[PDB]
Amino acid sequence: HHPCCSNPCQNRGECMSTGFDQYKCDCTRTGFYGENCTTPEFLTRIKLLLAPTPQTVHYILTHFKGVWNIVNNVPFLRSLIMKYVLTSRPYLIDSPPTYNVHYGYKSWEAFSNLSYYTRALPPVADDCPTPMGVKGNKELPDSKEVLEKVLLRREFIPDPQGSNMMFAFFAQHFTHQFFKTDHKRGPGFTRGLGHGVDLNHIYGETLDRQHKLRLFKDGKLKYQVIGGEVYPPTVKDTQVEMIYPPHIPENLQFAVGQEVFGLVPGLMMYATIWLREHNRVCDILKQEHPEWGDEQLFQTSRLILIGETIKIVIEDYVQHLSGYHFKLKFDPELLFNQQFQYQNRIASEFNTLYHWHPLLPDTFNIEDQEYSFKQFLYNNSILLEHGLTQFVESFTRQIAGRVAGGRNVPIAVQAVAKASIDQSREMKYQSLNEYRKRFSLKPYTSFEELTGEKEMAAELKALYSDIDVMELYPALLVEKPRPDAIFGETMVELGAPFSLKGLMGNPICSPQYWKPSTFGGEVGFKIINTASIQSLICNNVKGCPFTSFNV
Amino acid sequence: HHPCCSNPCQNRGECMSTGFDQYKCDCTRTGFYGENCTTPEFLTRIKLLLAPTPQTVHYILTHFKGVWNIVNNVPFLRSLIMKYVLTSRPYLIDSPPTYNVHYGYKSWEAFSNLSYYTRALPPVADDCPTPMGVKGNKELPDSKEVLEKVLLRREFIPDPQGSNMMFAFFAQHFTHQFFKTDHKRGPGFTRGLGHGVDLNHIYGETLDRQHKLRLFKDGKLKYQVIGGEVYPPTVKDTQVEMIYPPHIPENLQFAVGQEVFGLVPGLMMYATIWLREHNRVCDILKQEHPEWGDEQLFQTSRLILIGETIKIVIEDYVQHLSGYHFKLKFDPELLFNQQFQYQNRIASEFNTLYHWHPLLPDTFNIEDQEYSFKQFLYNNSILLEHGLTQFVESFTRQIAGRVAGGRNVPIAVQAVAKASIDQSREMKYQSLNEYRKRFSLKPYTSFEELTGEKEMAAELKALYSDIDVMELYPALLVEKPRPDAIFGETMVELGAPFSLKGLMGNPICSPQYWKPSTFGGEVGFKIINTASIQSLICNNVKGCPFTSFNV
Ligand code: COH
Ligand code: COH
Ligand SMILES: *[C@@H]1O[C@H](CO)[C@@H](O[C@@H]2O[C@H](CO)[C@@H](O[C@H]3O[C@H](CO)[C@@H](O)[C@H](O)[C@@H]3O)[C@H](O)[C@H]2NC(C)=O)[C@H](O)[C@H]1NC(C)=O
Ligand SMILES: *[C@@H]1O[C@H](CO)[C@@H](O[C@@H]2O[C@H](CO)[C@@H](O)[C@H](O)[C@H]2NC(C)=O)[C@H](O)[C@H]1NC(C)=O
Ligand SMILES: CCCCCCCCO[C@@H]1O[C@H](CO)[C@@H](O)[C@H](O)[C@H]1O
Ligand SMILES: *[C@@H]1O[C@H](CO)[C@@H](O)[C@H](O)[C@H]1NC(C)=O
Ligand SMILES: *[C@@H]1O[C@H](CO)[C@@H](O)[C@H](O)[C@H]1NC(C)=O
Ligand SMILES: *[C@@H]1O[C@H](CO)[C@@H](O)[C@H](O)[C@H]1NC(C)=O
Ligand SMILES: *[C@@H]1O[C@H](CO)[C@@H](O)[C@H](O)[C@H]1NC(C)=O
Repeated sequence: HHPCCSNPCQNRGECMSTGFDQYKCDCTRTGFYGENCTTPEFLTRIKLLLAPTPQTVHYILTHFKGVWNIVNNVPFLRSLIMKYVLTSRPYLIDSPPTYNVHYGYKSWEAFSNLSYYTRALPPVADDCPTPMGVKGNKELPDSKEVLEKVLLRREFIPDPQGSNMMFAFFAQHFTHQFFKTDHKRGPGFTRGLGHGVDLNHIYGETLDRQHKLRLFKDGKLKYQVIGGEVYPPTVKDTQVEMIYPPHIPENLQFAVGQEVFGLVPGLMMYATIWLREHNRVCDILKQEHPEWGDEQLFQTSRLILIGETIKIVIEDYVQHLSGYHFKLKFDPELLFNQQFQYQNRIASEFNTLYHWHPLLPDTFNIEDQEYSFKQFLYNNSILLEHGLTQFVESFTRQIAGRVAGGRNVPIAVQAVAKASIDQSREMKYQSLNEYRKRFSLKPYTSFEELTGEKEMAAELKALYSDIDVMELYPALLVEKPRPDAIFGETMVELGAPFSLKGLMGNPICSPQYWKPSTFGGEVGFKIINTASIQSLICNNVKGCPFTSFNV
Repeated sequence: HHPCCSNPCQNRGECMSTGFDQYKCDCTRTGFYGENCTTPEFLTRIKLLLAPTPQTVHYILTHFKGVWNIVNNVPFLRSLIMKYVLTSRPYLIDSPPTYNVHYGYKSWEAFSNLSYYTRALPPVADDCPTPMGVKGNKELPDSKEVLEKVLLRREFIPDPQGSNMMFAFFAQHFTHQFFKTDHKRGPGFTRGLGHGVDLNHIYGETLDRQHKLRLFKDGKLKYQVIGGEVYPPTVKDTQVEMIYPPHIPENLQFAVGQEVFGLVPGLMMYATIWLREHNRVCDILKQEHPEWGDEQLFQTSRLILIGETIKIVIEDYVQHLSGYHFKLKFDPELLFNQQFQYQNRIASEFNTLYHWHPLLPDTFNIEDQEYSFKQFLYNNSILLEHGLTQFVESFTRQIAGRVAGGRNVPIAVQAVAKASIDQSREMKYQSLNEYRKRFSLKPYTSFEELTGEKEMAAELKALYSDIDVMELYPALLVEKPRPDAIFGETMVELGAPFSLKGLMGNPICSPQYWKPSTFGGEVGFKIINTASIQSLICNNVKGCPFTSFNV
């Protein structure tokens, strides 16, 4: 079999076969050397003696409230710290990207073909004796058994951080602009050729689709008016392809950028909100530029909304997730004097870890009603019946589920959870511990260490036998969460670098774009720099209801 | 009309309309301020007093041979000097890219749509009172009249730098991998979506075309053997679409990566050489890795050949063009500690300036024959009759024409030269002096300063009236060349930043790629770092004839 099946090279050394039975490790710029890149240089010995654990840094940021409250009000000191946050792991993510599902070695095909998700770790070779390489049994445990024993929700477990349905649906809506799996090709392929925050889920992936969604007046998007309320246009009006079950009336077939957002009313809520925001900014821009035509109005509005999204994701969304007392800051200027690549390629593992199914509740509580999954799915009548105001007020109140900790995946999306496991194996993912080592984390030595618990650990032990063959996705869901937190260590240490790269890597954060002129002047620029989840709702939802990502 | 038509904003200031008759300049990070970004900051005033002129820096590099002899011999000093050259133009090139032919303002459509050539300067607005903005006459002079008076060749003017036909064909062959104009869409569109050195002119732009050219054995490309010599395969055998007149016999319809390379036997010479090189590398890699399969052998050979190209282009091709005594060096490690973006977008103006038609001779002298343009075009039988060895020996001896200095464009390519003028006007190029300021050059004050001569200057004066509305492309060809050089100032100061950006911006120059393991190990790595135009011919041409870019 392939000589690199056992993953011999440590510390991000690259493995290469030098024969049918022999491998070689490339230790270039790893800070290590030797046969397996395990012998540290003297400079490396120093760095390792002084590096604080991710648990220690998380403790500092989640304590000393009074101290951070002082820091958060000193602009110079806040910028300085946010600068460190953005640069404290400069080479975790490969940029330009390297491997994908079909290429465990670098190639021009892997680099140039945007239809692939990139890969943080190369796939396990096809001719390996065991699924994870050389360790474990001939076959991984039945994903059905893994699902039923440690993943499926018995009693509902609420998020201790108090995440609400506004947060859960925002997560779904935001991430599904760059998580668009091409199931015609396979789980390792994407339809999001932009590989980042381009707002294609609002404006459409292609120019053809964009032009069918546009009004071509005042730079605005097409819309309809139902009971005095502005909603997205219909499929019949725009000829925009949407995914709907056949029993859906044509007047309820709303057409938006993402073809699947008709699936859940929670997604149509944000789709409506963002559509209103686009047309709202067009009104502002037209007032600043009476001389501007439709095209420039539309494009500038798009850039501003891209800016608003990144602004919100960092200062409201990630801020809520982090649980830090330190106020994160969106400020591209912090990276101008730094080594940073303004480009991004979406990783397959970034998609996999973002399968936050436990976040979903048992029922969707709107106003006085408690809708089941069956009642809720593809039912935009619920949105028209209650309205955006009631949706926001209700979803702000309803708490979401805890992602880590185990046994909190709702029975409704059972097949989806099993698919995440199965497709991970299909894409030949390496084990949990390989991904932890890849992200400078210590490998788990036992299942009890992984779960911080005894019952599920024993279950996992009987299933996997070895901790070194434990899979990444199920581990993320059963991992011992941080104190009163929604996630475990692995989720954060993998998720965060992928996120900030995907946000700061946007071209509008590059120095030639980050100017008032790019956004139509100081007015358009300030729209971005003052944006929040609250203002987004206040400006576009009648009554201006209060909202947040916490209950 | 548009308020920015006069191009009021100086020093990379960005212009924006604020009313129907008012503009505003954005002087962000320009080092200037004021209404037109013309008032310099104090720190900026210092840098201006110290900055040496492009003429001065060129004088230093083309003189003091003894001082450069010492530098080239000591690797520490050579790397030090080359490091300065690679970082002398910090933000000359917008990366990520900005404008294109349809967008004179930053937009997501301009950034994400790879089918566009990007633009260093935005196009003149449609409703401007004159072709160049506000200056000049209602209409630019007739392009035929411009062509015939100052561009068309009277007597053949040989390049005083001694460039040969090996150079001229290498330039054409190499640059036509990223200069692939999509004439269906327009002159501002490209078919080279890789936007750089991907060797698509060898392997094909699309995976479909690539798979038709591949042998799928040992990683090699398909080929045929005629008279014991290795040539590319035919159109009939591969089903690869090529451009050939109907009368071309089946066996002379060679199939290569680029559809147009059958046009001239000089291009097929290099196409044949690179085809042999790929298969040669396959043989090397197969010996190193008996265990490797066809796919990995192909992909790794492609990465190696990409590296060879960049290596050769820098240390032989650009080295020749420069006329420097300093030996330019290809070493990606010199940028590892710098703020460099590993990405590229091909500029339309980079394409325009590379229309080096005057390079072409009156006849193509091979062995004892002197072929006319009519006889040379689409005639691969010439290549077979004389063979590769005679081609190299002959083209090494035949001198090419001078590009600058005026009146040296062969009448055979008359329509091509005029098309360069016409299409520049279609794409609404700004004037020569606007492009000189864009690249930190002093605007020409007269046509005599431009040509360093009186006769052509007088003809240009009558045709254009104002030096500030002189066009970019005709200026490059009539510009006063550097002393005993092939180019003028404007050609070098624009061409060099575009070239090095496209060469070093390649992903294989990034730290994660620039490793031995990427290229199959130290053996494959060495092939790149020892590559030369001489070694390319020596390894793949029978008899190993001497070759060079100078006669
Ligand atoms: C992050 C939060 C989140 C939420 C709130 C959420 C809420 C819901 C939801 C609510 C009613 C339903 C019915 C589903 C059901 C699905 N989800 Co999500 N999912 C989420 C994260 C994801 C992600 C990320 C993907 C990958 C999308 C892709 O690759 O196209 C996903 C994919 C899916 C798929 C694709 C099937 C497959 O084989 O991959 C289904 C079905 N699911 N999910
Ligand atoms: C760099 C040196 C170089 C050389 C030696 C060269 C030599 C020759 C040559 C020799 C026998 C012939 C027949 C041509 C003929 C052509 N060249 Co060039 N060309 C060169 C650089 C270019 C460039 C650059 C373009 C534009 C690329 C594009 O967009 O396709 C070009 C475009 C063309 C076109 C496109 C048609 C149009 O509408 O512009 C033709 C025809 N040509 N050229
Ligand atoms: C990159 O930009 C290209 C130029 O803008 C663009 O090509 C253009 O595509 C549009 C839509 O696909 C075509 O316009 C279409 O509009 C009518 C609607 O009334 C259709 O019915 C027509 O069939 C027509 O195709 C433009 O004709 C076309 N322009 C050119 C010069 O090709 C590309 O699609 C853009 N690329 C991406 C990936 O978006
Ligand atoms: C990116 O890679 C995919 C998968 O290799 C390519 O899709 C294949 O395209 C060929 C056409 O040459 C088809 O015959 C195959 O059926 C396709 N495979 C799949 C799984 O869809 C795709 O063409 C590549 N993209 C580019 C731009 O080359
Ligand atoms: C509290 C709801 C039951 C949780 C018990 C976890 C074990 C569930 O067990 C499984 O549940 C699936 C869906 O109910 C069924 O399709 C399977 O037949 C069943 O084996
Ligand atoms: C490297 O790892 C292999 C296991 O893959 C092991 O057999 C070998 O002893 C290791 N070498 C060193 C020097 O530790
Ligand atoms: C859709 O929601 C409405 C409430 O607005 C409800 O009356 C109806 O039964 C739902 N449809 C399904 C199929 O559950
Ligand atoms: C700016 O340029 C305009 C020409 O467009 C000129 O009239 C004006 O005086 C300039 N202003 C300054 C402050 O230089
Ligand atoms: C092609 O080249 C051959 C020499 O090999 C010459 O005899 C022939 O006339 C050429 N064809 C044309 C059409 O000029």
